[PDB]
Amino acid sequence: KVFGRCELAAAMKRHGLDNYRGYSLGNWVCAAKFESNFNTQATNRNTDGSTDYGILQINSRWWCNDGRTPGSRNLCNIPCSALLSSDITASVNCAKKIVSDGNGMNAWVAWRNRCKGTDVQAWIRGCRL
Ligand SMILES: c1ccc(CCCc2ccccn2)nc1
Repeated sequence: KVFGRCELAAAMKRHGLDNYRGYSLGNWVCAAKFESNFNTQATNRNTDGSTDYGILQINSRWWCNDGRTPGSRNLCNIPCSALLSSDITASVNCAKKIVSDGNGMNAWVAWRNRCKGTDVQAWIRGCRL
């Protein structure tokens, strides 16, 4: 599924991401835009051999099991393929763990480089939320 921007903002809000660990909704939307282009089916291989999965590009090195990342953990107790669903529930629950892990949203490379320090509210401007 390729989410519309406001469509995704509403889904994330519904699952309790707006202001989770202090991160306003726009941070999550901006993250998703640059990580996945709002595509639940996005996958991208990392240099280390791990892969990032789904709307928030959750990494098989630590968070999900894809069966081909040696030495990795599966801290969300989920197959990585469950992160590609049209339903974002699994990606959201997993993201809540990630963001609680010590570095906040800096865990998302693209958030730090493209969203952090920007007017992230713009990402939810015009949405009925
Ligand atoms: C690996 C390559 C590309 C991507 C696309 C999204 C932006 C990004 C870049 C780097 C790390 C994490 N996110 N994801 C993983």
